[PDB]
Amino acid sequence: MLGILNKMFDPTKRTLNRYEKIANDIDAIRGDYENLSDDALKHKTIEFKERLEKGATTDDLLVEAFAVVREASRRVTGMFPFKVQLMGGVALHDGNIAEMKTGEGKTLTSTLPVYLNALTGKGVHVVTVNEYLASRDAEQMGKIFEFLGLTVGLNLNSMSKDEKREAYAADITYSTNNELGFDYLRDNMVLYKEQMVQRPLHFAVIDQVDSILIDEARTPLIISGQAAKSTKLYVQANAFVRTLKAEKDYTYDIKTKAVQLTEEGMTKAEKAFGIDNLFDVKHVALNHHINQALKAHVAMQKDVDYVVEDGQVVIVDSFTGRLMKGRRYSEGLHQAIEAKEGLEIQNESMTLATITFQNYFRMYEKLAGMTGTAKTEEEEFRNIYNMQVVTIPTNRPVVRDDRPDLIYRTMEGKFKAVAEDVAQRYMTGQPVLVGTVAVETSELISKLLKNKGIPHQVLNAKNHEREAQIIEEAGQKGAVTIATNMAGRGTDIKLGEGVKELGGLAVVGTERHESRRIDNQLRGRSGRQGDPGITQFYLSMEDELMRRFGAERTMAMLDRFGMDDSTPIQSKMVSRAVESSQKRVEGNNFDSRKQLLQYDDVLRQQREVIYKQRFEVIDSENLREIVENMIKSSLERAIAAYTPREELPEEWKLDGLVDLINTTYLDEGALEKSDIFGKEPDEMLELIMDRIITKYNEKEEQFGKEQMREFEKVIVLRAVDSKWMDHIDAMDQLRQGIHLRAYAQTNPLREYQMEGFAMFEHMIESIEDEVAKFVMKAEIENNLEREEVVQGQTTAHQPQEG
Amino acid sequence: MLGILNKMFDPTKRTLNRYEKIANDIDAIRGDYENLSDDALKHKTIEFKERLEKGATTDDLLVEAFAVVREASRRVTGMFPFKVQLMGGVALHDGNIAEMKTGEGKTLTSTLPVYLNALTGKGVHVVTVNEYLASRDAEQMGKIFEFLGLTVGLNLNSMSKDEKREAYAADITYSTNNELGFDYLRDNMVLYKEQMVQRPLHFAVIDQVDSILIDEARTPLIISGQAAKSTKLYVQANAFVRTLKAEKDYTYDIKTKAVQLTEEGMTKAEKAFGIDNLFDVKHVALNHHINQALKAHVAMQKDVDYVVEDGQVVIVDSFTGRLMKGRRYSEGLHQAIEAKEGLEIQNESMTLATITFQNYFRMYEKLAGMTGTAKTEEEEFRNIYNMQVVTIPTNRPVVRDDRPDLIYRTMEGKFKAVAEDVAQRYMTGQPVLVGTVAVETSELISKLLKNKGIPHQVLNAKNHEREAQIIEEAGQKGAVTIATNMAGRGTDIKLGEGVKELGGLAVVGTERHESRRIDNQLRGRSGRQGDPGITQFYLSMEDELMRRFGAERTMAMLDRFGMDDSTPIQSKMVSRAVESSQKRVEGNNFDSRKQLLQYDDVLRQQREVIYKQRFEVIDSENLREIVENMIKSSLERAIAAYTPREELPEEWKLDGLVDLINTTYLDEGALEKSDIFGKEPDEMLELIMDRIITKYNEKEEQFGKEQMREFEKVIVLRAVDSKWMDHIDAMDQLRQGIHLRAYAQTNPLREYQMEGFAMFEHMIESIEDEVAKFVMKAEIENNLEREEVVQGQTTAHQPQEG
Repeated sequence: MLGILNKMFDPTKRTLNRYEKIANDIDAIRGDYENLSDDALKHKTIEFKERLEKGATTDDLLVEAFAVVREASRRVTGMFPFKVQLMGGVALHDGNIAEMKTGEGKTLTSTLPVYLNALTGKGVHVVTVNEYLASRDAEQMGKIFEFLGLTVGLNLNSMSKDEKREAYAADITYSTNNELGFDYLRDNMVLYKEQMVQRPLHFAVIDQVDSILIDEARTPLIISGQAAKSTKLYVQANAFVRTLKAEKDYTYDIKTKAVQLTEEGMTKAEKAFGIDNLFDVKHVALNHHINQALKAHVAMQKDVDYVVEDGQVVIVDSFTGRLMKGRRYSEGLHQAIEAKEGLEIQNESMTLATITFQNYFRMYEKLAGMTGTAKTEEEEFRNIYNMQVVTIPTNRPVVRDDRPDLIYRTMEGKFKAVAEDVAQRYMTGQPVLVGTVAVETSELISKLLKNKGIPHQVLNAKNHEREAQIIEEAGQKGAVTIATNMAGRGTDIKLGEGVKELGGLAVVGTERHESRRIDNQLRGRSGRQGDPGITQFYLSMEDELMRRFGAERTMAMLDRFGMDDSTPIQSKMVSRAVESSQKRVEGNNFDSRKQLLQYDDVLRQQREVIYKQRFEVIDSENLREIVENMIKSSLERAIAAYTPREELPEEWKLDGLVDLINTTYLDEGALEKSDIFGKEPDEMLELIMDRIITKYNEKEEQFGKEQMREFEKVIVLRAVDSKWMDHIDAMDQLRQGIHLRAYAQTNPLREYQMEGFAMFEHMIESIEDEVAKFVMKAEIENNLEREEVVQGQTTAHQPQEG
Repeated sequence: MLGILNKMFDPTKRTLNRYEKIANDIDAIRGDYENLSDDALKHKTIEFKERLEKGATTDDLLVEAFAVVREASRRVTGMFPFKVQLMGGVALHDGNIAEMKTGEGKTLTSTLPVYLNALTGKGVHVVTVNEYLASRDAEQMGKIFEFLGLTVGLNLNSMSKDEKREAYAADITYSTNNELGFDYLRDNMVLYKEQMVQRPLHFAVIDQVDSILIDEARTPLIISGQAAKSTKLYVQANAFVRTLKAEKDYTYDIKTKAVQLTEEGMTKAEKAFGIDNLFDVKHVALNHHINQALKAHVAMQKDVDYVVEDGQVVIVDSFTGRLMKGRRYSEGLHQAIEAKEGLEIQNESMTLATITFQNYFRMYEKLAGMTGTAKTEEEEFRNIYNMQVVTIPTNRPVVRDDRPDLIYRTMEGKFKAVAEDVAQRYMTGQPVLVGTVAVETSELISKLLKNKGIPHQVLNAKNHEREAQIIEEAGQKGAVTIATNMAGRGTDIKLGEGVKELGGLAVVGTERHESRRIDNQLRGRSGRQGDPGITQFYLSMEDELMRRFGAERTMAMLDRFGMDDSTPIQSKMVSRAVESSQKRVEGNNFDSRKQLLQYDDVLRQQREVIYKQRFEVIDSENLREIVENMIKSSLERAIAAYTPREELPEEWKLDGLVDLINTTYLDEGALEKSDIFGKEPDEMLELIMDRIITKYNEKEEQFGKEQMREFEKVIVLRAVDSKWMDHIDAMDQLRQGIHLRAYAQTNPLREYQMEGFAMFEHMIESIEDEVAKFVMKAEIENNLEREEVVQGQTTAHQPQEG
């Protein structure tokens, strides 16, 4: 765009001057492989690998790497990529959104960077919108990879707990946006390291970037499993404890705990009727379920800590004592009070793990994608994925008829014109693609021409193979196809035999979409490789989008000027209007996702903290450093809670502390006032620990030298997992709670952060506390297997919208 | 923080393990300079410079560079920096916020990175909050720089249109956050290249980063000058034109122009009474002022293009024909209609240039800052300045009494306790710093102890030197200082002779602030270098912050428990509450600034486009490539507007186009229908240009071979500037307009973007159009000097708040 306003195309100009050159270097060395045996070529792949760990960077081999591919494809598929293709390739390697007009060869272009990167067995994921496309792709573009001697694994949800590891092992993997996503999640529920399917996320290449990264990313991904019909044992806990109140179950107010060790009259009473002798196994199920109820009676008082109404037990802040915005007590204490207050114990289906697509594709060390429409939603990327959109030239200059919209006053009147258009287009033998927006509108224009005497076929998503198949012959002489919302993305329409002369593929848009791209993709279904074609979008004045944009004035002045009598009518101050209005829709959808990501952004600061810590455990040589560290961690909090800010120097309730450490870490009569009397908190913490460790040793010596590990791993998993799943649900709960009652000075997103982080902190401290206890007071029996933390059926799904 | 929740300190841990090591390498080579002549040392600075353009990177010389400085300071000031200091230095070089507890030696620490970076004469700005501090600093820490043989220039608004260039020339400059900001702006009003004071912004080092980058950055910086009392000639235009309607002033509807060339009966009529013969000089003032009025009558119709009310002439959209959100017609056409419609021609004081601090400090290739409090507003940085906050250790471990807040029921009751505290603190001879929040509160506690019989002194910002001076002796035995809001930032309080034993500096906070930092800075005024001290914040239940946080419940339960009888009272569920509430305030202020920056972010995409283009002109060898390019640019729009989308192939209103190009680019009878008849838009544009250039040549040949340049530069500046200032005001206007009437589907910030960019586009096209015309139809006379674009007085200022 010549003129002062040209400094905007500058950020991409120097980048296009580059890529165009790089592409010249590849075509410059097209001899080094032109006449060379398959063997040596195939061996070039290794010469490369060898050069890599020998100092060279992936970039250093780009020119050649590509060259070899460009060559290999001519052999495998008879296709020698065009400079543009080579250009798109480089872009993809640089980690950008390569926008190449729908009709070039992205599936091929992708081979270049996916290869140059895959040359280090670190993993390369090529993600597609659906399993079919992803399948087909892998097979066809695979031969190229296999030829250069590279393993290519496919990844579908139908593959086994064994197949998928292999598929992910290959140095080049094919999958869908969901599969890769859900796996990441299932990989963090794993009880045994080897159950993890994925490898560390390296480099991703997204085909149809818009669909996957934007559209399909409006809602989050999540796994969950209903809660057992066990609304039987919760009350039992309440009924049991409702008859224990005494100093036979020691309470606590400095640390607010209803511990249980020297409460033998209780730990024995707990055994009213169950496997009394055994602890470890069904004690983690009871204790963790009983204490939460015990604390519901002795610790949590009624109209002071929480409030009750004809709804659920609402919480109450200390300061302004205001009613919390839909929040519950974690670790499963909330529904323990519901038993206490009798109120209906609301049992639901809690969440297990979750992440936003936005956050997923940000994990891979490097990310990139290809499509023919990105500029539309260009700032979305740069902002959320720090990716730039580089628009790559077209193999051959475009000479297609992008006819201006034709506005109509009568809705059911325009269709008569559209239906007629296809009619004559057809009669001349020229092909036609009538794009619609809704099924109701596509079937209407369907029967609308049935009575017109024209053969046709609608596009249903019965299976993308079925759609794809139709599209194939969508450029032949009798062509008349009805595509709902672009039923075939990947499968490109090849002009029919003779169509070149009759004119081209006449694509006619029924209505107009909300975002320019969805119809820019349609409008682009013609003009492949300089092919001649005609696109025309018909637009009504009753079109739901007109009513959505508030174009009532324009609807008036149009009836005030006897216009509704002259069927067709073109106008700038209406088409340049329907676009500016679309931008507003595109600007809102972006605000949404940006609003969505920010909330998840809180979880993603939490997930990693638990995931790295969970994985670290799942896969570890020695686990004592972990477990111990957590203990000393739970001990500081304990000691510290008994030594507030100079409240009576050596006159703290020391005699009490000893009673806590004894019946929580050591044994009924271990620590003595004397052992603490006089030393500062620093010394104390160290001292109390020295006996915790010297005691911890007896465990490795007594019950097992290495059987200990398997003993630790189970309690740290049945803990970390038990709580986490609970917390993840609490977050995916209060997020919607706050949305309502919220007239606080700050904004809701902030409170989420605020209160959220606090919650996250209570769980961590809880995780530690529980861990520190069992590793000590829990003696091993027979069954020493890491036990799951959720009953049977667990589902994988992504919300439709909301 | 030992425990599972330790993975949060990991991002900074590996970074601190590093810097701590780097510091060891410097102290490792402390011999290479320990016993070495001043000459060789001073020469080391050059050995370095020599190594740089010889391949070495700034980092490569870090260890040594620092070493030399560490050494040089021991010589200059007798101070040999501590490892921590060396550590802070590295941080600052890496482009981070070095948070070093208030009391270390940042002003010294800064020397290290400011030196290592300044070793390439690219410029290094060390910005301070006020001119004094910035002054003092430069002098004292300058000796170190001068010693190593480096020029240090100071920068105050009191320096001349010549002094400041020098000051900026030095390889290490000292200034204030405003000076540097305002200069950048004045540097883009410059008519003659050499009037620019600054050099390309290289590396900045901000002392008191919070103050400058955050606080002082809540409001934007801006320059503006009232409009002439010339509400006399606007109406004259209206009165003049109101008697011309005819085909003697050719109108246009395809391009909507009221051009003037072949309108001799008009260009002569224009000369009713003024320097008739002369054009160029007062014609740019008239024509640009007359046509806007002429177009107000012939082109802009009344109740269709714009609406009129008892207010200003509101605009009206084409589509929904809704009332624009406070917008005006740029280039000065808006108030031309006010003449036409008689409505009061609202004359104000328009803006000239403007930028947000946020956007300023982002320009420097690298940025960094130092302070003793950053973690508080930590995410602010990482988010807006992509800077990390690295908390640097303390030279010596801190052993100071951070006593817990003391809540009081009676407001005027707590002061009696506070006033008494200082009283006994004083009587023992120990020093005391009573920090307040408002002047009214500081003077109260002032007279409150006057009647108590205690000597003291309040802190007024009469001049930071006066404040600083007081602070100096604020650690002596009779010390009793009243600081409003930290009257002395830089000047640190050195413990008095003997105070070490009496205890230390007892800092007592009157009230509590909104953001924890402002009082974390206060609380930090003690404990310098492990010094012993006591800090105590007194807090009332009537404290304006309590009322601001909504702590009424807590106010109740406190009177419902006979507490208001026991004067002092400490509590967690109140102090840990006043903090969480403060975070909410800090989270809002951030949202504000983030909201502010985003709006400016639109301008900063516009400023650079005009600034680079303006500077490019201001400083150029040949200007024909520019001017021509703009012409061909204004020509495409012209030709194009006459050749719409296939509207009658060769049957465009061709005969009309010729009439346009003739009386707008060439001459009354130049272009012919024949010359265009048959060729496509591509050919036409090229053809029409070929005569525009071959004609353009006659200008260089006729009036001047190089006098042309000075002819171009004036019209391109009196254009680009005239419009820009107008546009910048329009933006700084409609921003507030939209804020009200706005129930559109999209959010206001979006509309700003939307409509803004559109406006920006009309100005650019206008800039070009005007330029293209004058370069042709304007003949040179005598005065060929670049003329200013604003009358006299122009002010520099930053809004208090809003």
